[PDB]
Amino acid sequence: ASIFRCRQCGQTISRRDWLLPMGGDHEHVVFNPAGMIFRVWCFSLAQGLRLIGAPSGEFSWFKGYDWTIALCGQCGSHLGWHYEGGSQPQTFFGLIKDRLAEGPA
Ligand SMILES: [Zn+2]
Repeated sequence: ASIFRCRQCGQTISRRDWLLPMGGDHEHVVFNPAGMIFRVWCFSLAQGLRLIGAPSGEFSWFKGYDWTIALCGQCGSHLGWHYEGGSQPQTFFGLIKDRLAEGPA
């Protein structure tokens, strides 16, 4: 249980070593304006994603950061968001925990 893959197709996405405790915790539970709840895990790094559109500040869950939707680069599953435009760190990924599968490297 050391890397995270896309639950839908198996694309390699991130690693447990890359987990990032933003504000004290790598886990943040959030809702969007449609009332969907997401359990977001913050990672310093990820791969195999495809970032869509240009960054937006609207309704950002992390103060000072602008977000872009992150899809799985292989299957197009919505895996979370890439955050940028902030400070310490300038950028990071917030990935939806239950859309990943964890397993050996
Ligand atoms: Zn996928």
